[PDB]
Amino acid sequence: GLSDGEWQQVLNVWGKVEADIAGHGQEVLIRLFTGHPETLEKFDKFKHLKTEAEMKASEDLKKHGTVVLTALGGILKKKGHHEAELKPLAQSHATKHKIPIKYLEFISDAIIHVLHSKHPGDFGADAQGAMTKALELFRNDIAAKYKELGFQ
Ligand code: HEM
Repeated sequence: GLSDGEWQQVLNVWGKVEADIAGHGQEVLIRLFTGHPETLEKFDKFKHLKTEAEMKASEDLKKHGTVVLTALGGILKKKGHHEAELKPLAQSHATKHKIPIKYLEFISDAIIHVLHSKHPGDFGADAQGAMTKALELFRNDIAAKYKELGFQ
């Protein structure tokens, strides 16, 4: 549960992402894969990437970063009223991709890391608080659907 002022902060931060969605999406995924190499094994289309240079050179990885962040941005713009947008993603991630909730924690922290890396000094403590709360709400509503499905 976020206040109006917290949502305003989230959507202000998101404007930074929308100015370069592919560059942000690429870096989020590279941070996830290099920090947590087990996550790469869930992607049949990226498992061939052995080095970070190959990851950086991959145009399909940048494409997928755009898909991921476009979906997250659509959810965030709903300011918590995201049941219809979140349900299919929870279902596909539990039943088809088999993504444990832990990996959603990993990517949430990766988003925070990338925002500080690309905007040092321009991602303030209030903005980090609100973004963190928004990602926690997203993860928590997914977790509820995972529990319904019995997925661990
Ligand atoms: C911010 C969190 C995330 C968002 C918004 C997101 C969004 C999406 C979307 C929109 C798709 C395509 C449609 C679909 O299959 O439902 C996708 C595919 C996928 N997601 Fe996620 N995702 C997230 C996190 C993750 C994480 C943490 C992993 C794994 C570590 C992951 C693994 C996958 C895989 C394996 C695919 C299929 C890729 C394919 O082979 O082309 N997702 N995701």
